[PDB]
Amino acid sequence: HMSRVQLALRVPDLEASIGFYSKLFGTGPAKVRPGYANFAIAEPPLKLVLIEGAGEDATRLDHLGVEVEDSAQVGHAARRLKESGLATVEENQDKVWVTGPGGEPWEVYVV
Ligand code: NI
Repeated sequence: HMSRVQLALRVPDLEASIGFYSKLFGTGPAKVRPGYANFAIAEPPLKLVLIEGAGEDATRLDHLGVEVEDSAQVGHAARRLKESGLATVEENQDKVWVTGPGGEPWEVYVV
């Protein structure tokens, strides 16, 4: 209906995490690859991405994002974000990246 947040977690155990999230949100993954899984959750509106970690023992934040409706929304956000003094990097618009002050990366992207 509108844009949704994208939470990408680096997880130590991809299979265990798929099963927990399937129970948390009541649905199975939309896509499953080696080392990668994703969920398109309708309520709460969310794109949850699970990325299999290499070394560490605990789940960490990999990146955050805002999944918008069409490519045109990406360009609108890109223009909005720049007029604000935020340093943006565009991929070609299909994706814009900005980084928060503590280093957390955000992508605004069309799916
Ligand atoms: Ni992503």
